Amino acid sequence: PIPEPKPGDLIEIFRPFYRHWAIYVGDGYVVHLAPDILLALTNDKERLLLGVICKVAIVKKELLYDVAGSDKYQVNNKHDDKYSPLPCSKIIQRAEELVGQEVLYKLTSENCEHFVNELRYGVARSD
Amino acid sequence: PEPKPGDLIEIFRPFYRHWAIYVGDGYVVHLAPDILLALTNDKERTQKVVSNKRLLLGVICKVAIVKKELLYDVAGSDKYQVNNKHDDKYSPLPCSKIIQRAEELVGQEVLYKLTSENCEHFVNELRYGVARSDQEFIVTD
Ligand SMILES: *C(=O)CCCCCC
Ligand SMILES: *C(=O)CCCCCC
Repeated sequence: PIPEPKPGDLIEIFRPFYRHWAIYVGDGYVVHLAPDILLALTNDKERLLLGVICKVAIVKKELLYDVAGSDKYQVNNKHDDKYSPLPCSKIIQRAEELVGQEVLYKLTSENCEHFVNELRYGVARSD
Repeated sequence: PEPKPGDLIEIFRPFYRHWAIYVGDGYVVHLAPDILLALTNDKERTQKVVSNKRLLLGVICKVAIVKKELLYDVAGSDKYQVNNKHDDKYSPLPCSKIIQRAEELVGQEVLYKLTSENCEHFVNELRYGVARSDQEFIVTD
């Protein structure tokens, strides 16, 4: 068949409707930014302050074989012509660190208040 | 007792306080919750279609949008007050400047694009250390 990826290789997965990217980190595993959609209403403290948390993605570490499923993929380090990749041991160290990190927005009344204060005064308060 | 242009309005909704800024003639500008997932179609191949498969860039998660609406509609049946809370700390901007800046933001959205491109920026940042603009929800220009 086709040789295994090397550590640090970018993987482009051809899903039926879209292309999914990941990075190889060794021993069968990739790190990738995966969809993880959750909306939750919460009660912050400090009368409670109602809030809305929207999570849309999370960085995961999973086996390439599971992420690819039945979809085909290729190694595609297509920016090696213009950027230096980092040393491969550094790439994987940095990838492992991000695992569990989430993309999320927290919406409370504070956001709206900072928004209008910025218009009235030109000032972003830090409380 | 009508608000003046540039006045901050605090609306007492049953579970939270909703803020707005008065811009004149019955209207406020405010950041309104508008929570939406929408699929976003792949356009790159638009003018050079060879399958009929609809292709996707990704999904957009929108959380809020800046609107301009009538105070009467935004308040609904909730009570509200003028509350220029920090006038004792520093002075407001000139009132015409406040309204100019408020009108310009109308239509801006708070969102995150979970797209191929975004994921490619993420892995590029790991492989090359090239920093990225997009790792978090953004506000559009
Ligand atoms: C990144 O490659 C993940 C993009 C997922 C889009 C889901 C619609
Ligand atoms: C801004 O005033 C809107 C804030 C919405 C809070 C929802 C919990």
